[PDB]
Parts: sequence; C-alpha cells; structure tokens
Amino acid sequence: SFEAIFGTYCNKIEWVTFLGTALATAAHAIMFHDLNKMTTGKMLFYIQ
Amino acid sequence: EEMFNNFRLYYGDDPERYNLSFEAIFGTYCNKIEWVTFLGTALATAAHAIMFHDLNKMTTGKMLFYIQ
Repeated sequence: SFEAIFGTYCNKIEWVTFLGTALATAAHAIMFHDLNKMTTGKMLFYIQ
Repeated sequence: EEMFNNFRLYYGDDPERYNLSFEAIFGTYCNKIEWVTFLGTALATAAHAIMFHDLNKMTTGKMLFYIQ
C-alpha cells in the first residue's frame, strides 16, 4: 500500500517591477544590450 | 479516477495561491487474516456438526442411543 506524505509549496509573492515603482519617474530605464561588452559611457556637455 | 484526483486535488486545483506536493514516499502493508473454517478443517472429520436455531426448549443434555 502506497500513498506519500504531502507538503505545501507557496507561490504568492508580490510582482514588483522597476517601471511599476515610482523610481522609474526618477530615471528612464534604457535597455542597452552590450553593457557586458562596454568599457565606459560618457556624456559630453558643450556649454556656453 | 482516484489517481486523477490525486493529481487534481492533492496537487491543488489552482496551481497558484499554493502547490500541494509530496516529498517522502510511503509504502506500508496491512495483511488480511486467513479465514479458517472449522467445518473445513481436518479437525472436522473428528466431528459431526449439527446447528440449531434456538436451544431453549430441548435443554436437557440427555441423548439416547438406540444401539443394535
């Protein structure tokens, strides 16, 4: 005769995302694609 | 049906809000006691079985034998 012993997994969490938070109004989240390949990224500001 | 209900209810009818599962298997054993008949034993050829309905009227344990 054979019937095993059970245990309950849970799968209820909160599915928060960057764009559903209010920090995506602090920065616009640019998906680059070779950021592992990149050395540096600079902005140039020409200012009079 | 019992097996599909093990998959349906004993996993969880909703795969969300929980997931029922098992970890440890469980195999045990519950033997059935061997039916032994008195009247089907080798003991029964020592006996002459006679069964009554009730024993109230013919109570006195005299038994005559008219022996030729």
